[PDB]
Amino acid sequence: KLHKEPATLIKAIDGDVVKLMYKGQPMTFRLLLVDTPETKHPKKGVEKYGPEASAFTKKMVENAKKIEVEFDKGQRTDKYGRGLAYIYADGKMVNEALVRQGLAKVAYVYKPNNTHEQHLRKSEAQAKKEKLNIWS
Repeated sequence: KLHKEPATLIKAIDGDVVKLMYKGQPMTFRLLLVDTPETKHPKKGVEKYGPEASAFTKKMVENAKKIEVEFDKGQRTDKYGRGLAYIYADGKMVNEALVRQGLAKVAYVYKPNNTHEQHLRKSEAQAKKEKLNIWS
């Protein structure tokens, strides 16, 4: 099964990207299975709720006692060289917290990197029902 490993925050970059020190190496991580509105959108720039999603991720990781990363069962890096992972701040998955708050959508899913897909989809359905942020 999947396992958590320790990492150290270097810098939060956007809602869905964080730079971490991982096994003694600075690395950029892209959060698995979620799309947040972005502040650094290639074509668009700052989308609606982009600053909000980005402040949420930042606070969560900056204020944590512990950060852990959890790789899935498939490829662990994307074509930009970013680590592909679930990120935990004090035992709470950042990927799910964004989706539960209506600050991210569940992304298009690529097996076999889909271990937490069902759980995220449940939180997404709940944030839509509660009409939170993006779903308002």
